[PDB]
Amino acid sequence: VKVKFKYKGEEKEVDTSKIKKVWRVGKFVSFTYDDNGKTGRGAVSEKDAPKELLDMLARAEREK
DNA sequence: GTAATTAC
DNA sequence: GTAATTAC
Repeated sequence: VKVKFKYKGEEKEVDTSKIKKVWRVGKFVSFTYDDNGKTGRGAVSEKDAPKELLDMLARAEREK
């Protein structure tokens, strides 16, 4: 499942297998991901987030 | 400005 | 400490 989003004006697609930290900010979901040698950042509205990303969020919230 | 949390 | 992210 690819999460599609624009960040710093750049269009990106990221496989969920590369997504790491996921958290909730207001009505959007923010996350980090492995971006070949560096850790990237991205965010999408909760209403546009794919189910798998929402489940990663649920799991990260329980970890606390 | 705040909301969470980060890379820079 | 800034800029980034969607909404309020």
